[PDB]
Amino acid sequence: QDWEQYRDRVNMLQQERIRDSPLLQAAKENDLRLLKILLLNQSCDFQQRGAVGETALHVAALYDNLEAATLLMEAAPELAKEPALCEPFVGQTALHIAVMNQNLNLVRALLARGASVSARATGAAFRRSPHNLIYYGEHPLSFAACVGSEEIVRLLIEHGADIRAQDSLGNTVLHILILQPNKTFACQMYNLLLSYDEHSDHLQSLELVPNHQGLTPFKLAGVEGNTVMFQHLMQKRKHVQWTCGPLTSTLYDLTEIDSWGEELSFLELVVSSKKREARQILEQTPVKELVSFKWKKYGRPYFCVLASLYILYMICFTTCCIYRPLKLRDDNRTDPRDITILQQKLLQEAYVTHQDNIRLVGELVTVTGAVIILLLEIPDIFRVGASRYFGQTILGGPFHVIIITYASLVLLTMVMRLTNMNGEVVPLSFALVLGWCSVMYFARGFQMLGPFTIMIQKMIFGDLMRFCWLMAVVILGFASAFHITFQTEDPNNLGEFSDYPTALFSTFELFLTIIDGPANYSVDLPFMYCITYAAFAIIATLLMLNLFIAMMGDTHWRVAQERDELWRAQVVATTVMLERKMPRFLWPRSGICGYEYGLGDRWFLRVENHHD
Amino acid sequence: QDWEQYRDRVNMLQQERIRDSPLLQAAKENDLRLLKILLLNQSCDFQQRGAVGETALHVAALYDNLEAATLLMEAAPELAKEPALCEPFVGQTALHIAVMNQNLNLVRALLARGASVSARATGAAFRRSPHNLIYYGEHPLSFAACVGSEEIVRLLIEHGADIRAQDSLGNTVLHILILQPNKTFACQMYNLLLSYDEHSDHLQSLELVPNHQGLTPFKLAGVEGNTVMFQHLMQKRKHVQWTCGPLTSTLYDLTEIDSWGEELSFLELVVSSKKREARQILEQTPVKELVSFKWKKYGRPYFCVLASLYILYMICFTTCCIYRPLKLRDDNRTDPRDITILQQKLLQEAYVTHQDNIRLVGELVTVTGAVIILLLEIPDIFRVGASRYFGQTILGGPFHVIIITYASLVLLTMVMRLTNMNGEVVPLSFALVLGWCSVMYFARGFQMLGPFTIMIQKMIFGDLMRFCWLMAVVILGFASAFHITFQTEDPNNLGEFSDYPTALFSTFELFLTIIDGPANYSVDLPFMYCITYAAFAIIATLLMLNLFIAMMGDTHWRVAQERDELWRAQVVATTVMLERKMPRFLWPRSGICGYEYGLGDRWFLRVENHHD
Repeated sequence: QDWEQYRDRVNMLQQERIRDSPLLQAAKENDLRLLKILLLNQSCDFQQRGAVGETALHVAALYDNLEAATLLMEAAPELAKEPALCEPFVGQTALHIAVMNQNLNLVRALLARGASVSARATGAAFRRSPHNLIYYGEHPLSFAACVGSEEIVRLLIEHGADIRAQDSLGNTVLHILILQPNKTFACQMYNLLLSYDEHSDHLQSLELVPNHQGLTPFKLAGVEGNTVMFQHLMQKRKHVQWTCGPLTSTLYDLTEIDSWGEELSFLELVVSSKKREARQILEQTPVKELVSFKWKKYGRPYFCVLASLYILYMICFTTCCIYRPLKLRDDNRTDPRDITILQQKLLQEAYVTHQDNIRLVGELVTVTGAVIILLLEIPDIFRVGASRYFGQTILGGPFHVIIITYASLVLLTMVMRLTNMNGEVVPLSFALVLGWCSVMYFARGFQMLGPFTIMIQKMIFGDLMRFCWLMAVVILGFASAFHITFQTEDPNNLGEFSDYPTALFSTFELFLTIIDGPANYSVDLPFMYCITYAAFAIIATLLMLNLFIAMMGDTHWRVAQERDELWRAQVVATTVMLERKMPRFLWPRSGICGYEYGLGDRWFLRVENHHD
Repeated sequence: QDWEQYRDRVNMLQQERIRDSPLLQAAKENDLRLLKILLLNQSCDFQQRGAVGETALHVAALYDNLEAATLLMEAAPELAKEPALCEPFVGQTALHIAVMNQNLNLVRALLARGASVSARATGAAFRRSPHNLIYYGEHPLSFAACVGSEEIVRLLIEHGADIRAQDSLGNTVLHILILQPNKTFACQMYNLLLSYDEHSDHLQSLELVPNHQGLTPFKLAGVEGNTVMFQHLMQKRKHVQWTCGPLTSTLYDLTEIDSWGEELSFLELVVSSKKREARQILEQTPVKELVSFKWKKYGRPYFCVLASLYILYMICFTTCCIYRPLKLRDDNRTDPRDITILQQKLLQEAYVTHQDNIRLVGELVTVTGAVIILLLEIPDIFRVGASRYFGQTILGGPFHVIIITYASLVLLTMVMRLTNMNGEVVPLSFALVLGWCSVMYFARGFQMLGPFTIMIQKMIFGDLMRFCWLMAVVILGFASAFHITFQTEDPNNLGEFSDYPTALFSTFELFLTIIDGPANYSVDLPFMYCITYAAFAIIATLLMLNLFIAMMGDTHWRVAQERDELWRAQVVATTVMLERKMPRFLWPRSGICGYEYGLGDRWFLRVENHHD
């Protein structure tokens, strides 16, 4: 059974146990005269509870029932200190429900009886999951902040709600307010929750408090892509120096944005976030002015020096493939089997030569330039986690599949050499088409080339390989039918389909109109051919090819804002990649320091504005 | 004569007979002094009636004439009990007209004289037809509900209007309110017509009353696509269990939506509806949450198990086509007629062999896997009606034309075998291109492949075969003209047009630039060729091919909301198809039952909401 069906059994078995007992019946129905009578003559022992394990008070708080609840607490005093007991509702007190329904008079009535305001609702239906429509945390202060009920919030603070409290994820009440969809009402709640944090310096204050995955709520607003709360959290960390007319020289703090950190860099988490909304933090005014300084001053020359060291690396690898030790075919084995074209095989003659030692010091460049690649990718596998790292298409993406499989095939050819293995062309041909299609990684400068190579990377994953599947259906229907009409025939005349692997290959080529129509006019092709070929030509190159241009040319102007927004986020991911790797003998820390211009020890960035 | 012109003769001959008699003249003109005089001295016998057969009262009610009507009823008492008599206006009383014009004081004056409120207007102009701008039913209560006149409605109820009455289609007054274009004013009328239905249990109440085609008005609102009345009819059949903050766990009844029925399944009628608006019932909140549970829990694994049994079926059919009994050409008949390519013919050697018995148990799979297909399509022909079933493109569509013509051609080849008929390639080549283009049916999972194969199915019916017709015009103009310039010439040099069926085929190929331009440079082609070929190349592959991409690439982004909405409705039609076919040892009934969680015997679906 699914967990979705398992909780539907629970949320309906609760409704059976309400109807079975007349106490929980009248609790949700607010029958005052029944409760004044049912609690006199041997008032029932309240171990009789619901199916989840809740009292009559959790039922009478699940519905807006003040008078039904106060008559429960006067007769039975010990109900507000009682949690629900089922496994997806652990610890949900009556206070956790009265807060959610914004029932003002009930929370006053629960807290005056001494309800625990620090009870954790550790149920499996309260945790953050894609099949839970809310994530409001565990504590009732975290429930009050997320329903936007500011009167319940400060009512809890007056009775001892701890704003520094963390739930099973470690999310404080500020982490949870960022995760809410109602973004514009969480900035007003964030201002309210700081003014009751007069207490200071216990653990880096209320805001810089980390998660269990290390995310401070400033750093979480970048991962989540909460640009509304991001600008709110920046108001504390900017200084307006002067206003000379329409100009405004504001001075951002750039301490929690910039890494001087070890591995929890803020800009690493934004660009590598799975959330789609996170690519808008990279356009916010202390960040956009920062990563445009890192890129243009340092990142763009260091990426173009390093792009031409890789073009010179591949142009050194082809010439050591072109020049390769091929002898002269020392056999008469081509005299049998006249269908064989082949000539010279391979050599173990890197030594007895003059111009194969020029080649040898160009093969040692490619061997010790593809072990360099493996020493720059494999320690970057284990940092991200090997599954996120190959699928981002911002954070490198499927150019690390290519650059590892390139450099693997250069090292296979090294083992194809030195052991005199024959089929050395087979990793050389794959390394050449992958080593050059890895030069296309370095279009991540180059606004000219930038968004165009994302569209290649996007039309190859969505739009080509949904056309590819219904190519294979068509070029197996016809390829297997062209093989049947010419199985009868003589393959010296029109031998395009002489074999079943070649009938698949000739029809795939015919599907793209590269190979011409198989036609010999000095002989009589079978009449079944021109019927199948009339049908093929209409399906293949009227319909299926030109509809592919429509799929291609329609889903292209859809992704026009989105292929260009994804390139601006791909330049940021390139800069952040680069500043990890190349040492600091290179990039001095961004922004102007603060102990020379003595006000602090922080590293500020100056931005001047213009009031339109 | 058309019926449109025949009723225009009627609606104008009525206007002649008004002008001829001075009584019906002054009835529509409201001349009070004439009617007080024309009814004294031998008041005219009112068998004198109009051309339709109406009295002066139906004329004086067709126009808003109170005082002209009351002077008719005082002098002639017996006029309100008199119907119109022409064949497209049968039974239309004066009450059927005064109700339509919302004439409040006239309906009070007719009913006080004892007008029949249960008269059926059985005219041929009142029936539901595409050339009738209204369908308001037969009874005057059905006329009052459709003009939105709530005061006339309850005035009829006080005098004995039967809300359970049915017209010649069997439509009750609730069936007719769903068929109205004025949808938002029929929900207010539907609330009014239930409160005068206090009487209960005569025939499953007012709402569940069936049509003559079996449609209850709940089930009719799904066929018609009346999503406004669909949500109104669902308010009676949902239970709101609890509201935990923004959550709402409502509990839908799922009795009239789900089939536990025989053949009148609600979701069958929605997806197979000819109405375009019906595909929006599949996005309404008790239905969208239901068919997404049936598909993802049961429907999607059962459709992917059954899609790979069909890929293994076709990949078993090609290998028994590739391997097929071809001998060695035992004749020297290729020594005459050197234009013949052919070699080996056919064999009756499934027996004397070792590796044709492996083929034989793979041909018996294809024979007894294409009689299975005929036993799963032919009893599904007669249920829908053989003409709707092949044209829906949601309800299978033209993948049942293909899967029947596939399985017919496998059984032809079985008769081409066992009788030693020669041309066995001719049904084998057609079965291969149809058996594989039937694998493309199973893209009805697979959101990747789903909407793309509808666009193939849509650009082949609208956009290709309107380009195909004006291909055939062009590739007959030029093919017949390329044949004429080369009829003179010698076919050993440039024999692309050596015959008139090959000139059509070479020009069709030239139209698609598959075959190259026919050009021999060692001989002088006729000068008339390069003039016709310059014209062809401009019309064929500048204009007509690239304008086809424009037709293809323009009508593609038009159908983008509509190819994707039509795939969500095609997954629902797949689920509903599947739950008929595969037995219930498989799909337990959807939704949670009701006698274990004892409140009824109905099968509820729980949906929880989130108030934004």
